[PDB]
Amino acid sequence: ASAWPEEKNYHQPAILNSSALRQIAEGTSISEMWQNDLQPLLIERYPGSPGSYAARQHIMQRIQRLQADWVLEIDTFLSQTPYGYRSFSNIISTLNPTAKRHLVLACHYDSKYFSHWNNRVFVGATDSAVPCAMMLELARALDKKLLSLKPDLSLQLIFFDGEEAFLHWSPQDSLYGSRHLAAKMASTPHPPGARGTSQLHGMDLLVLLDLIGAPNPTFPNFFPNSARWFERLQAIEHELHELGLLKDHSLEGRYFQNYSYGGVIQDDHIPFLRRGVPVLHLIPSPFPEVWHTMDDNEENLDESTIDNLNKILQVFVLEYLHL
Ligand SMILES: [Zn+2]
Repeated sequence: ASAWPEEKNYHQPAILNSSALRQIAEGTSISEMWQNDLQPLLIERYPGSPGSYAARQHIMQRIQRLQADWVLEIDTFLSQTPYGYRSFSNIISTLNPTAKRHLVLACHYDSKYFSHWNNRVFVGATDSAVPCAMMLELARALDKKLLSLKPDLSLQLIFFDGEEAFLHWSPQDSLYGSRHLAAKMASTPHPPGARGTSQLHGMDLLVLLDLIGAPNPTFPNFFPNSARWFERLQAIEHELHELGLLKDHSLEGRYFQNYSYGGVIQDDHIPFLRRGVPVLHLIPSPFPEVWHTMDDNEENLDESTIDNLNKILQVFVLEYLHL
């Protein structure tokens, strides 16, 4: 009876030296992400809307043009909602589908529904168009390294639909895509042919990005079973900082501080966490001041902070995958 699902407990990163860190810092382009990955998502895209379709096509197209062997799946399903039955579509992008273990990066691509107000439309820039764009830029920037995966461990990206409540949060009105996908993965044998292990056992760690893009974010270390990985983000941030590879950044104003948060934050990680999946929740506390406001737009995003976080996340992923 293989103990492979326990490998994630002992998994260690292969740390990048200074030369490699400089390479990663130089290999990501915040202006290219801004134009090519982010702006096309700064549109109204609540579930079922034309914008949802447009956002999904954009995410799929940006991944499809890459050299690495990404396998795209659209996970479409029905759920009851305050507005009756509706359809939702999660986007899953996977390298090495049969690999037993995957490091998983995720965010939600839907935008919260709001009737237009005084000619303003809610586009959820930090929530979560930026996280979507960061995942797309990571796939682009690391494409040559990821192509080499073509340690039975690889990478998966999930863009959840329906994270937002159609009204205000309630247990039944929110997390449509993640409640559905967590249940589906929990009941899907993995690897193919397995007798008693599921796709959830294969999830080494779920790194969920949400509400990223405002100035001065502070991310708390939420969970003890992923605290050692939170510490790696702190170390990566510290070293990139010391090497002069971050912009408009100080250690007093660092993003990953030494502090926990014992309360529960409702987000897409919940259905996974409650089924035993380790989660590294990259959501700031407090939330951006523009949270769920028409001001959560492009103008209020902090470019250098997003650039810095792209560098930190890309190093984290390469170190985890030993690339
Ligand atoms: Zn939101």
